[PDB]
Formats: sequence, structure tokens, C-alpha cells
Amino acid sequence: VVKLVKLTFKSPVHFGMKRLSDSNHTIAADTLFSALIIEALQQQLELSHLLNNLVITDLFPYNKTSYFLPKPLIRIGYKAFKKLTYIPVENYSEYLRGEIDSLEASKIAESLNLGKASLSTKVSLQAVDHNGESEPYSVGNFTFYPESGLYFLAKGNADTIGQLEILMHALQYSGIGGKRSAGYGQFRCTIEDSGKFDSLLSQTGNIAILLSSAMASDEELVDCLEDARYLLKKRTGFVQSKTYADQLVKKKDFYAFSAGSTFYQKFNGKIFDVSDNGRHSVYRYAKAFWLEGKI
RNA sequence: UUCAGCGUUCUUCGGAAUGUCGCGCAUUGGCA
Repeated sequence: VVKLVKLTFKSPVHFGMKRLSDSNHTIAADTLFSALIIEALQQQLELSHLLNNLVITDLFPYNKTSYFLPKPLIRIGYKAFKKLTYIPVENYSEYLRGEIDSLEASKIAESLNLGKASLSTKVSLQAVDHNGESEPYSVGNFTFYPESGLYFLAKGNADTIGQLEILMHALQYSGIGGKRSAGYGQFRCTIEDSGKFDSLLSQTGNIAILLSSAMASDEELVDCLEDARYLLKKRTGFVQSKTYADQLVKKKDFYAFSAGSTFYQKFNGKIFDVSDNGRHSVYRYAKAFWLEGKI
């Protein structure tokens, strides 16, 4: 049951990539899954549905004009083609067939208006009272245009879909990304049946494109890599919880194929464990959502 | 010789702001 989940952001979001100063306009499926797990644990729900039947996608840019999917890594002005990152759903088939030209790719890049990124310079006055000093730091945020929003597609049974609806409503108050609970990431989310995507997903093409940041199991990896065009993205971070350890602990470093990576042989994903001797297992979504296309 | 005032100017010409600062310091950065 693939359900579109559109997110409208009221306040700017941080979405850090490596540092607090930087910012991204989207987040990986794992970052969303980790937020969904944290929420389910707060609301005292069973994690079996999320860990066994929920399939999600990286949040993708959406505009009133169009919904943007990630640019497939398919061999085809090379600058114009490399600058392009997201292609509207209507132009995805044209891009796959090679019917797109460099000027058309430039127009597609200009078409997206997800938002306007910025850097907010904050200060910490915690040490001023102890003969210390104010400490400047920078938070990179991204402000969506009013029509613009981030959407994700969630697939699963009816039970996990309803659980997702509950977690999503709680999540909007919780927020997403970094510096949430410090002014950022408040969003309001709608869950609906989308005719566009379900029709798009009902295609049996010769190539498979990874909607979500995903990694195959070892046995899956050996068949999948042959003839694959892909971009290994390091997935790293600290553990966010009150019960994992007394102090803040980094997760084990993970590498996942990025969204838009094209694999000839489809691989199902796996919820990996990036924990290192903690009081609970830190789950890292790496399951795979596939858009089959014809090239 | 008496009887009366009547007309014309109602303000004018200059000067209309000027000079001086136009953010500084601390954290940060930089050097070590």
C-alpha cells in the first residue's frame, strides 16, 4: 500500500550533513526511520511493524508545479547534466530515454524551487556567568518556499500504514533534522493515495533505480554490483537516546548506495545494526525501494 | 469763499544648514 506523505515545513529545518554549519534540503530514509522508531518508542508502540514491513523513500523535493525524483546514475554539455540533481516525475521517462538535452537539463535544474538555504549565527552564553565568554556557532538551515515541500513514499501492510499515520502525526510536533527542540523542523504532514507515483511504480523496466539510500546483504551484494552505477554515501552519526549509554556514543560507520543509484539486479535491503555494545540496538534503515525504468 | 482728504507702497533682499565622527570592542578568525 504505497502512500504519498507530503511534509509542509512551518519553520526552517537544519538537516545537517557532516557539521552544524552545513545544511541539506532533504534527509535520508534512515534519518526518517530513526525518527519514526524514536516516536514509536515514545508512544509505546511495537517496533515489529516498522522493522519488518515498512518500506520508505528518501524525502524528495516537491513544488506546486511538480514532484521531483532523484537523478538516475545512467550513462548518457556534461556540466549541465552533472549540475542536475532532481527530475520531475513527468520528465523522468524522457531523461531515461535520453530524449533530454543539455539546455533542457538546465531548465529542469532551474525548474526546482525547493527553497532558499541560509546560515543562522547563534551564540551560547552558558559560560558568561562563570567569568567565561560568549561562544558563537553557526546553524545551517533551509527555508522552503510556501508551495515547496519534502515528500516521501511509504509502502507496507494496513497495520504498519496506520501505525505510520499515528507516528507521523506525533512526529510533526517532534519535528525532524537537527536543532529540532531549538526552533527548527516543525512540519505538518498529509498522507494520501497518489495516482501519479503508483502508476509510475507499476512499470517493469530493464533497469532499477534506488529510491531510498539502501545497502544489500553480503549475499545480495555479490549479484547486485555487476554493471551497477552508484554512489556509496557514508552514513555516520551519534546515537540519540537517553538509555543507550551514559555519554554520547557515535554509531558504527555505514556505507549505503545513494538514491538514484542504478542496479541491474534488484536487491532487497536490510535494517542493519550500527550499535556498538549499548543498552539497545541502534537500527539503521538500508531497505531498498525501487523505481523500474526502461533505458 | 467754503467743503473734503485723496492716491500709492503692505514687507524687501540675502543667507536655507555646515563641519565632525559614519560603529567600536570581546568571543570567533589569525598568529603560534
